[PDB]
Amino acid sequence: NFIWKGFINMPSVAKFVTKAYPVSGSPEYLTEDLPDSIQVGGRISPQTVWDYVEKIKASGTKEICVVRFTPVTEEDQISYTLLFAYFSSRKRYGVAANNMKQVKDMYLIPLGATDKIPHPLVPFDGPGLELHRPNLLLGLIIRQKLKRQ
Repeated sequence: NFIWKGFINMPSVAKFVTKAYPVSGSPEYLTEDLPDSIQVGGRISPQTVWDYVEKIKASGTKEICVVRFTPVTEEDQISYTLLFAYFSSRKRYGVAANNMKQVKDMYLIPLGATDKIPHPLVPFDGPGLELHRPNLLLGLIIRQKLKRQ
């Protein structure tokens, strides 16, 4: 069902358990590669991210993988909403800090219930997102293109 269950930690703002579900791209090997806790260690301008995503689609060198995070408990929902409010108000995305197995970069993106899906994730190669949804924290995972053992 879900790809990965663990923490999303931003020091001195919020941290909570969450489960990740596929949205677009290949979710293969994410279960083993992702750590038990994802440290989010700064903000970034969204257009700096979408330009990097544009050049990453021209070069067939890395694959985009979008996932959807949901809180597991209602006390995790209190912090989930806090982290969504931090990035949505400042109009920014989050960046992961861990040195992970294959993730070249990972970006946490706030997506409001009624906001239009950003243009660079345009058609979803996966389950996608329903029309009626709550405020969501989206995971933009960037991984090197290869086939493994």
